[PDB]
Amino acid sequence: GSSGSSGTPVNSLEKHSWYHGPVSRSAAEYLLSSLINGSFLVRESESSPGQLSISLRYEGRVYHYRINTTADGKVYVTAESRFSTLAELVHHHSTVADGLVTTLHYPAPKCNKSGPSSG
Repeated sequence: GSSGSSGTPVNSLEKHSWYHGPVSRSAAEYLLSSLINGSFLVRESESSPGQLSISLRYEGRVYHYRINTTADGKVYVTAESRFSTLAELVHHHSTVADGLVTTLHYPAPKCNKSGPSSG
């Protein structure tokens, strides 16, 4: 038996299931171990200013995808095409790998769409 979940007053900007705010490189790899061989999460580094990365576990391996940046300010991890924003990067890919190791299907567990209010 294991229970533990209560609402907090503190405000947060981590809605997306895959998005897990700032997470230590290790934290990602480890946490992944607590999931199937088809989970993908998005961690964020502290040192570097706004440094995201998509690390999905597969066949006992963690594929890192350092999101690139264009002159303007777009994100896209591939050499076939480009994307406007991140949401589209993961959304579009979710359907087809288009280069990635696999198709982002399971971003994060206990995925919640409707939650409490906060601002």
